[PDB]
Amino acid sequence: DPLFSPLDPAVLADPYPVYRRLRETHPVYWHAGLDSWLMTRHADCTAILRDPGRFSTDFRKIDIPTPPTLLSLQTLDPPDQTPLRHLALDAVRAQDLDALRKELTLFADQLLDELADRESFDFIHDYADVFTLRAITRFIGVEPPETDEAFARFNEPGLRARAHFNDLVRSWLGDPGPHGVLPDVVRLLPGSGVEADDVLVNSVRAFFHAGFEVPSRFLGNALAALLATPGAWEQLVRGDVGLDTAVEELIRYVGPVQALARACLQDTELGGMAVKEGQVVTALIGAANRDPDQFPDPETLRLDRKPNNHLGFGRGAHSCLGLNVARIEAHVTLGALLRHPGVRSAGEPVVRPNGTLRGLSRLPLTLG
Ligand code: HEM
Repeated sequence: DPLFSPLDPAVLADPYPVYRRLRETHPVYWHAGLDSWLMTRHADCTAILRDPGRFSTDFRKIDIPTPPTLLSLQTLDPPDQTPLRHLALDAVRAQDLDALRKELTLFADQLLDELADRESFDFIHDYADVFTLRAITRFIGVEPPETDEAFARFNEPGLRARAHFNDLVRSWLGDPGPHGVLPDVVRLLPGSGVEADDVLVNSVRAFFHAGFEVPSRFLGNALAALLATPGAWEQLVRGDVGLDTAVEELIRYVGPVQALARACLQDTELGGMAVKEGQVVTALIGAANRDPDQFPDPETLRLDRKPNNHLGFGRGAHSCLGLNVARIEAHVTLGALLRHPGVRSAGEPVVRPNGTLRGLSRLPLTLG
């Protein structure tokens, strides 16, 4: 593609200048390669996410079938999605976030204390993955299987891995632990209007992944951005900016979710362009969060930025249910790293070849 090649190596290295030019010339752009419109402005992406009747997550409505193991909260829209959405909302909000912050603070400190002895380690493998996997298993209230403690099978073999995970989920539902999102789901299911069928099981799988790979990649993106921005780490070290506001700026700046796809169900004009029923639109929210029309000086990392109405947690009917867990994870991680002021890069990052959910596979670091 002449404008946007998401898996081009030079593009993966830094997509944001490519997003900017695309936004500047064709903010609503038809991409033949991806068979989708590409919206790079905050206003357009917000509209895409706030009208399920016009832009749907259920691609069956444009006659694309859903693999049965993928029909879930994520791939349904109201009214189909609604009982599940509310059940998940209810089980999440029943959790004690103060207790979660307390135990994650201890875990982050002991992780980095052990990694302080190294002179160079991969922040991704040794902290981001370990920390987020601990958080999501404790939050859901399940134990890692001894034969696959890293859940490595679950990152046809894909069909077999989904069926194995579904087997695990059903055993959890049948014998829930003493706390967490899943035991509260079990408690709340009678009278929720949700059936304990395959859609529920698939939804637990989707919840796990939403609460694992996504925050893990954010934590790596965020630290990489701080290390690569002159003065940004030292600003945190000095207490010059608050962590809450810094975390929201880091989500805006390098939040992992790059693309949210929707199916167009009614003709619509956007940026002058006539999007047609049956076509796919892609809200490039990574680009939208650097849209100058919404954020002044958007390509500059401003840890004190206020206001900051970023799209990093989505909008509307499918907005992120774990966003306050994500914020606790980031806040805890930064405070824990800040106990080791000499943190510095220790080699080059390498980017995962992923244009949809952006992250690093390696982030060489030392704590000093
Ligand atoms: C920095 C971390 C995170 C970011 C940036 C993030 C971002 C997002 C975004 C953009 C969406 C919208 C998806 C869409 O519109 O199709 C979403 C949905 C969702 N997120 Fe998060 N998320 C994060 C962490 C988490 C965590 C930790 C959990 C669970 C503990 C979680 C649970 C969910 C769920 C269940 C949904 C689906 C909601 C639905 O489809 O109705 N997320 N997330």
